[PDB]
Amino acid sequence: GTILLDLAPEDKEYQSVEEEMQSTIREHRDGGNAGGIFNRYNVIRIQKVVNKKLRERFCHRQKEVSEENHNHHNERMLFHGSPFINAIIHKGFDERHAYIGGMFGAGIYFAENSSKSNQYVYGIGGGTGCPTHKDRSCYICHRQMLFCRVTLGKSFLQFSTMKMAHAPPGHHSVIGRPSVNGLAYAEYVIYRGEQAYPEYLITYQIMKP
Ligand SMILES: C[C@]1(c2nc3cccc(C(N)=O)c3[nH]2)CCCN1
Ligand SMILES: [Zn+2]
Repeated sequence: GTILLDLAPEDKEYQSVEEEMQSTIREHRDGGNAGGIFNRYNVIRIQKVVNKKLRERFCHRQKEVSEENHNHHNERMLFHGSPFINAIIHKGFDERHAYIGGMFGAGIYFAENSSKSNQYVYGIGGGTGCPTHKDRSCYICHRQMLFCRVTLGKSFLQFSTMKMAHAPPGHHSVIGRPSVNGLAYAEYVIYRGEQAYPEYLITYQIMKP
């Protein structure tokens, strides 16, 4: 199954992932209630997720989407936060765990901003926070998030709630675009687990300002 390769802090690949993560911290409307109060992370390690079977499923789907999208799979690197990160790195993303109540329905959701994904690391609205101290703004406990290859293909642009079970006809993803009366930041949604690969596993802490 899955093998985790350690990236060295001196390598360009580690430094690239960390800078995407650190540079995309945004101020959130909840004033940090969900993800905590911070302006920076302390990155503990960065591992590359290797899984032959998961990679094969992802690459086959990229070929199918490409055939339906003028020979482009339209891949983006995006963040994902979830309390089920262990299941994802071993079994892959799974749309069967997605439920229809989400803003864009039963999809798998990603963000270009790491601080958005940091809000979901411990669950719904940050849940009860870290397992040891029950603190959503814990500065001690190691959190984990993924920085994923996401196959978007033909994206359907959406501004308001649209509870879908699958991608809209003739499309492969939904992009929830920001709007004055809606989202502050874009969110990217897929409806098939094989349209995302959990490429990097980031272990980190949020830092006290
Ligand atoms: C609220 C919801 C969610 N919306 C997101 C928007 C951007 C990123 C993420 C993430 N997990 O990194 C999101 N997760 C709907 C599905 C379960 N959690
Ligand atoms: Zn803690």
